[PDB]
Amino acid sequence: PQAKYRHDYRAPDYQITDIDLTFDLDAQKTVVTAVSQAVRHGASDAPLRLNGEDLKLVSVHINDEPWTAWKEEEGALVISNLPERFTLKIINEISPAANTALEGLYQSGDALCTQCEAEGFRHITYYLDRPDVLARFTTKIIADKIKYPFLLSNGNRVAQGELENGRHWVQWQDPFPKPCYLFALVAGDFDVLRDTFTTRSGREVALELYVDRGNLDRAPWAMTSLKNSMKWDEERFGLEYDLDIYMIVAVDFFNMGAMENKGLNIFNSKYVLARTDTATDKDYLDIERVIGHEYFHNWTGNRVTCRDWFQLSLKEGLTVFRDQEFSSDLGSRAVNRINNVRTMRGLQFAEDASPMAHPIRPDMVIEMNNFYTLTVYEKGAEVIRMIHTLLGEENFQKGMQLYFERHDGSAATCDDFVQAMEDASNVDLSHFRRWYSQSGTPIVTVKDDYNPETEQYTLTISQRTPATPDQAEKQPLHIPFAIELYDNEGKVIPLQKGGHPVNSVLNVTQAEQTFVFDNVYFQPVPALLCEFSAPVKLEYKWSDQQLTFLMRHARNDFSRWDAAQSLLATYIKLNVARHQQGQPLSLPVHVADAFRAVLLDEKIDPALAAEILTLPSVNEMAELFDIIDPIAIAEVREALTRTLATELADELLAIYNANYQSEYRVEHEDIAKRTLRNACLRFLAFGETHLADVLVSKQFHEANNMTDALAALSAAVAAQLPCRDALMQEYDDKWHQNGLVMDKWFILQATSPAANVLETVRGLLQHRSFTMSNPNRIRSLIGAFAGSNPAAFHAEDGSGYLFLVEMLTDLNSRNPQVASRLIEPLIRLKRYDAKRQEKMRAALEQLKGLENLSGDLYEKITKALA
Ligand SMILES: N[C@@H](CCC(=O)O)C(=O)O
Ligand SMILES: N[C@@H](CCC(=O)O)C(=O)O
Ligand code: NA
Ligand code: NA
Ligand code: NA
Ligand code: NA
Ligand code: NA
Ligand code: NA
Ligand code: NA
Ligand code: NA
Ligand code: NA
Ligand code: NA
Ligand SMILES: [Zn+2]
Repeated sequence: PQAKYRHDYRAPDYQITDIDLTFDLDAQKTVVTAVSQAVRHGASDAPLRLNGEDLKLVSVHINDEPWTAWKEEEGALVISNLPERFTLKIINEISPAANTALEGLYQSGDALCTQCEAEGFRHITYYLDRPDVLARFTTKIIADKIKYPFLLSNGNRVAQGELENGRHWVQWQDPFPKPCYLFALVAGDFDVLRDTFTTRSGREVALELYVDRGNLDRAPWAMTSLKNSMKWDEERFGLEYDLDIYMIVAVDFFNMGAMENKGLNIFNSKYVLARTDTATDKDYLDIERVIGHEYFHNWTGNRVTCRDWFQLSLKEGLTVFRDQEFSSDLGSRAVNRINNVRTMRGLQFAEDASPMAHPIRPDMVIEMNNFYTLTVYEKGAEVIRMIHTLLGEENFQKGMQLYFERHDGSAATCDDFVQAMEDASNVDLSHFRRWYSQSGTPIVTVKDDYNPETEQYTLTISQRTPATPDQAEKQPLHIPFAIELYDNEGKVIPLQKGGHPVNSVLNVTQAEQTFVFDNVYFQPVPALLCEFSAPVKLEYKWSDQQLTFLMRHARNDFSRWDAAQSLLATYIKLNVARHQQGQPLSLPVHVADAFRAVLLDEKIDPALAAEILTLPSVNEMAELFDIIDPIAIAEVREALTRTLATELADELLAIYNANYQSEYRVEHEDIAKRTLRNACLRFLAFGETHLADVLVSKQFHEANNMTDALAALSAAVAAQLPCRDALMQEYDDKWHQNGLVMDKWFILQATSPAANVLETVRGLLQHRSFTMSNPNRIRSLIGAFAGSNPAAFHAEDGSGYLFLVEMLTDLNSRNPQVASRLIEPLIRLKRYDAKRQEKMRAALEQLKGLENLSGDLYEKITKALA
């Protein structure tokens, strides 16, 4: 399979302006009639090249003439000798029930639904399946009335009828031109939650949430979140919804999270369904974020779309930024920022050092579904947030307004967006654009000097990005480097130079530069890279006391958390090296004392405390090392947990008890208290066994909400407490019929520290609640094993790799998109020791030899084996 390149972009030879679709729907055989109005833009002799995959062509007409000048080739229908303007009519057949890849039109239980992003519409009919071709759609759906009483597509209902033999039909029209990736169709039998939102200018919008029969009890929070999203976009961005109806359909079988099809969003039911006994606080907040995200795409993605798929971050970085801002404004900004930073340093940085490393605007792609990445999404958003840091809110909004004023109704590029921001603000972003074209994580080194004779503080800041597997050449970036200088009392020292204030966002644009501040009356403790102002690794030689001082005094909550992370990083690294030499954990008393102070500080927000008392994950730990030892990292994380549990035992119990709440509420103060309480419980579970067992078992049995029940269960598994098997069986017996609730339990099984975890995981392939046909179950069992239990995945006998090869051998044929997400832990082999690399390479070579290797896997495997 052949790579496509960003520099090869060219405007299409033909446009389509209007398309009228009819579906004669049936799960075994659907007949699609597509009537497109086309216009030639290129040369008179250019054929029209339509994309199409796995279609059965029935007929081709041009202005009602059966056409003879065409041919089928791999992936395409090529139609020659055309007039300049014409009506194209294609009839073809497809088979939804055979669609195990869940791309195009497929079956989700008894429903039929679509997923067209990125290139799935070509699995439905022959089309210009590229996002710079925008057309007005009309969609008629004909189906069995008993099986498919609801027939939905984008926009509004314009026609409806009944036919003989128990069939009926509905026709839909959407007045906004769209690229075909935004097409959707749903047919099925649903319960429907109906509500309304009135926009600020008085437009009344009907809201309709479709769920499987019996799930209306789990719909109101998603409805509430949709209304919150619509109100927020109006308040913060000035943006209103532009249609009459907003439909969301929750489906169980879906490869991603959710999809922003105009007026008809299709969601993985994981990001819709919640009630207090089934969903944790984190599930509530994830439903909120994803609901918001898809809603925000209505402007950033739908009203202004992407010229080509290389511009994916134009809509994804910006929409992720918007969903973070939404979450942050409604909830705890510090907790949101901390968690996004954990993702960036712990998961995205690992991608940026991998064989799959790419810039947020990629230059080369084999399979575009492989580029729905942490880089494009999360790093994309950090790039948008850097623009915001450089411009300020008011200028940023002016940019947003100019972007829409120029580009509403069209496809655009990342470069168009940056240009709107530059032109509206008058800030120069020429150099800043390099963030779109350069891959890898920059390393920013800082040295300081305090001169008591002159009362000057000098920062010498350097940057470099190491070469990555995709790019040998790297250059300096425009890095917004936020600082704050603290005096010995903890007060902020005004930044200034030559008797003028200096902005606290430094522009670090060179390989090396110095910044000099005057009137620095006391040797400062610096807070560096405040609020993770750029997505970089920071190298500064902190003393432990500087870091504990920031923990006690820093103004921004994030800086207090970040200082704690830097304090812990030193001791993680220490203790991994010790573990490799057979030595036990060593931790200075003053480190333990710093975390004790956080536990007992009455003035700290409990949301912040809880994050400081949540140890970095094994993934965030791995990013501290050049060569990863996953066994050592897992045992050190445990040992550190046990050490803190012993040293802070009485304080932990005291805080655990003080944060008890009898009422359950999905409200941010209550969530914060509960996150603190459960963070205490996690340490307590690793303390003295008897007390641990009693506390955990009681919380599980007495909990009045899944957040508390699951925190207890998860602690029982992690600390291997006596009560573990009994609690795990109670949960299975109670919840086995509910796939989303069982996903939590599969994650716990997959991530268990027990010596026989792989044997248990293999056995769960036959569990009553598991099926290989459901991407959520695959992710929760197999994916959590490979990705979230690196100690077991990387067992020295190589068994983890062999298990993954076997699963991937099935998934390569069944669902390649899911296969390709799941291969990710194997393509990281160069981070591991030689004996592990050798085994991982042999696993990859076995996969490279599969019959009918999918393009999705081929791309990752070839880069990994290079
Ligand atoms: N554009 C969707 C994801 C669809 C996909 O992965 O294809 C979103 O980010 O919300
Ligand atoms: N799971 C324990 C630490 C052991 C480990 O994470 O490897 C905890 O989460 O608190
Ligand atoms: Na068009
Ligand atoms: Na139309
Ligand atoms: Na907030
Ligand atoms: Na594909
Ligand atoms: Na410029
Ligand atoms: Na210094
Ligand atoms: Na220093
Ligand atoms: Na840090
Ligand atoms: Na822990
Ligand atoms: Na099963
Ligand atoms: Zn998105």
